[PDB]
Amino acid sequence: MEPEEYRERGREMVDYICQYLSTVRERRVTPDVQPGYLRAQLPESAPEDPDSWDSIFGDIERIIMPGVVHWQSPHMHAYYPALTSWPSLLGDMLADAINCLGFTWASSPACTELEMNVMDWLAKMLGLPEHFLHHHPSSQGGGVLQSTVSESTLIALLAARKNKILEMKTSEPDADESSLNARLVAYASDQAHSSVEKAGLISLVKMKFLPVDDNFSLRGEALQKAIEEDKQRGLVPVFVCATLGTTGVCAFDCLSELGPICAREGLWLHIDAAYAGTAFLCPEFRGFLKGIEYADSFTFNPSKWMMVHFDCTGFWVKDKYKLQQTFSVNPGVATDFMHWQIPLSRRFRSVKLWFVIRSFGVKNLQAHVRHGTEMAKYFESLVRNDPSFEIPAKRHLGLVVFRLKGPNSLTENVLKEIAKAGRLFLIPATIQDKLIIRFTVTSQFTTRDDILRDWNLIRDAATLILS
Amino acid sequence: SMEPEEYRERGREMVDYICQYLSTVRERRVTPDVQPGYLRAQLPESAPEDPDSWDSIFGDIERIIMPGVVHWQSPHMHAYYPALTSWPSLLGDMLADAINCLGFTWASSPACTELEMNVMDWLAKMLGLPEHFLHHHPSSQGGGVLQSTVSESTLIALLAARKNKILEMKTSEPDADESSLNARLVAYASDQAHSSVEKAGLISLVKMKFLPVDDNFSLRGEALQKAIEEDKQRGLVPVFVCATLGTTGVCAFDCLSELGPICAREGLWLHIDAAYAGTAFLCPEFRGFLKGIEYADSFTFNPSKWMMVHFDCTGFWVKDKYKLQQTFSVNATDFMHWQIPLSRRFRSVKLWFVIRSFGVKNLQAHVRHGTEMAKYFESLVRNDPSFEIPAKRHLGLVVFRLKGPNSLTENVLKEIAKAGRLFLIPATIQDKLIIRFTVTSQFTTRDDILRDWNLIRDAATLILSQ
Ligand SMILES: Cc1ncc(COP(=O)(O)O)c(CN[C@@H](Cc2c[nH]c[nH+]2)C(=O)O)c1O
Ligand SMILES: Cc1ncc(COP(=O)(O)O)c(CN[C@@H](Cc2c[nH]c[nH+]2)C(=O)O)c1O
Repeated sequence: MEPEEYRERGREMVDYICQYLSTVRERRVTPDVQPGYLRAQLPESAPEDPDSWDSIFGDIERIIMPGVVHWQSPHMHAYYPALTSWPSLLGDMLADAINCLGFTWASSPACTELEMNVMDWLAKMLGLPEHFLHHHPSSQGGGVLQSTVSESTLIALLAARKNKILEMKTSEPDADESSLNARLVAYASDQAHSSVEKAGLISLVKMKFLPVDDNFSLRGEALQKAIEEDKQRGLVPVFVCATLGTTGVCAFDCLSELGPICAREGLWLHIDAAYAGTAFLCPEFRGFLKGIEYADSFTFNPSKWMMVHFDCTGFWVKDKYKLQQTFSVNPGVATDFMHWQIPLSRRFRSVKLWFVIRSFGVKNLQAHVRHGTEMAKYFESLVRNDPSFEIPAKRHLGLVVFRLKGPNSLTENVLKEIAKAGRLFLIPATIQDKLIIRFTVTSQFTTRDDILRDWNLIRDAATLILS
Repeated sequence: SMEPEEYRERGREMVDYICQYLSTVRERRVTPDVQPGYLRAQLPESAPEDPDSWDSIFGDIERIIMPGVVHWQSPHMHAYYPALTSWPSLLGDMLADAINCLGFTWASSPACTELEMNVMDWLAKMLGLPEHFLHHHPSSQGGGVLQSTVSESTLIALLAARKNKILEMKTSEPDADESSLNARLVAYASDQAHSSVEKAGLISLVKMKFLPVDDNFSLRGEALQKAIEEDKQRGLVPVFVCATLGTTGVCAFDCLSELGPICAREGLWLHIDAAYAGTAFLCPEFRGFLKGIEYADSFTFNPSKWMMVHFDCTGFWVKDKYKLQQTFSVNATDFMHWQIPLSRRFRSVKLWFVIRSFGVKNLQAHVRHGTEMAKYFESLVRNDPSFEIPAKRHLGLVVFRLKGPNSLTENVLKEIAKAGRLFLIPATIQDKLIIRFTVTSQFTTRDDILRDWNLIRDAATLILSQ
């Protein structure tokens, strides 16, 4: 296409997008498709000659959207949110067009510099300690963008195990890094995200999930008791992943207790705040951040609740030297971010993050978190009022968990009945013996009418199953 | 604050600004004149409480962003390998970003998984890869997944090799620890291989040994056979070879037809890093370097280099998806088990838009033109007797230097860097300091090549009289 044609088709894609996002409630949230559905819809080989633009654009409705799960639907209530927004779209449009890479400062200074300043903005917005800021005069730390929390949590564990292997290597400089790795043990709550076990599997570091209390929170006592048992077995505690906003029921590990134990015992403390981190924009949700000063690293996803489209992960370290010795065989104004991550190439993700922060400003991002939380509090009060249902865990943010009283099958059957029309998207989880519906408030545009309408579909399905 | 009608106006503004930026990119200084830390004093120290205006945000792009940008889309960018955007790539990702679905499982958004499965089959065929790399071929146990980098794909290939080999070592030592067993393992690559190969060694705690190469910087079967015998003799267990098609430094090619049979005989995982040259395999005439590909356990290359898909977009194919998934599962296609992270985005839309918008024949004509512009550059260096060309140009990379010591070449670069009208990075084969000249932009012309050669000539004319 000529530049003149791109200006038309760009306008055409903007108008399509504005309509799509504005009218998304009218879509079936989950597609009715079977695995393998799309192959008979596409040619077996790429086209030799150009397909016309009208044909490609036509295929968006004709063959992409019928298989999409509309994550931007207010009726999406599975997993955790992943929100886009207008500013976010416009930010990536520029980055995609410059298409620079920032493996080093030199390879595109703006890509590193904007990211450094904005991660400092964001650490401040969250109430993170000063020792995570690139520009605090005493800091050894800073923030870098990653693609996922999964990888951020893997990088934290690779930094923890390399650091502690290098310490142990000075008493045993004949011992193999990999042989010393065999003694290490890492811990997390038994509520931790699968990415914590996946980091263990990738790194061949032994990973132990610890029991939790009545609020599904990991406590000081359980970490301390595990550390004592494993040390007396000759294992070397190296790492804890403390989760602020667990996937299942959005519980919070007890940082004021886990922090001191990790510092005393020499364990790298890594905070998975994937979802809940966005809440820390608001002062009144910072209670769960108590003990943050003991963390060696912290990660959360703006790409969940903060209205930046995926990919966008915040990761902070207290000690960037420990991070870089993980990733470079030889171990605060500017840096080469290739030494803070797994790959070489990295793109200009800071543009969309910057635009979102600037376009909303901090107050409206706070208002968004408070609104989302009130919509979940509203949803909760509708469940709580209906004596067929029960709430087996506390709602702290935008996630309500509930179930029909009696056997699991009643809850299974309400889920199946709702899956027939797919007017909302729900996914079952389990907490102990209990099957539960997770209800995640998602879209920044969710209203109390959306909430009531989804509650009434759930109630109509419960009425069906109970009669 | 921003409303739907504001989005529609500012989306136009951004479409117009992108079009003007890419059409006029030759007029900018490819390399910015800034020092580390320049941006901090130009930005508030804190995020704004109230919304900044769209005039201020947009204003800031030329005012404080562009002065710190390396213009990777300039025909005058000649460092690294290319990383090319294209109109159709832009339009595809606009869609993906608005839908903003995640594809960790089939179920989390079917279209994210299926369009990727089908498009990776297209791409495998366009590259002339074996049918054992296709999702939908009857005798295939393998397939293609998109990744973010060659770096991560190479790491995944090493993680799957070492996991496979450790599960096998545990048949005979069922008490030994997975990590203890990993201590015995050894992995190979060219001494020309990319830093991501050593970096995968660092991350996995797997011993890496870099082998010597021939006159043409090519890793030969004889080197690999030697290392293997010496290492087993040491009680080490060979496990992985990464062969490079298109080395970073001089765009050399490892000898696949010798390396393959050895990995197949010795049970070593053979991973192909064709990050840059992979694109040239769209053209049947460049596939001589591919010969021996039937032996590979995996292959990666970057459409995000030369094929006009904006970054990120890496193709990764495995012969054996079960080996790949055992790496990442504690035990419908769920791509979460083919990758490190959980979440993944709908990158297949931009890839499909590019392949459909250009068609194979125009992608093919882009690779040929790019190669013809490097040929033209090579013929300008070749007629000037102050310069030597110490490796063969196979594709869009030409390496050269001033004849005489390294001080001469180094000073020519230091001179060219003063105006930044083209971007060059020093590299080195052996002791010999060279200039890398990469053809980048798909809009590159004979005029652009001559203009760039003339500025390298002027800097050489100057350095040589001093
Ligand atoms: C607590 C927590 N930790 C990590 C992750 C994984 O995040 P990445 O995909 O690695 O960035 C999660 C993920 N939560 C959902 C999936 C999802 C992703 N975006 C919204 N929701 C899940 O069901 O696992 C969580 O919760
Ligand atoms: C041969 C080779 N293999 C891997 C990589 C790294 O690519 P990823 O960033 O991991 O996808 C490269 C990179 N080449 C250039 C940098 C670059 C990236 N895109 C264009 N150029 C380099 O100088 O290393 C190579 O070449």
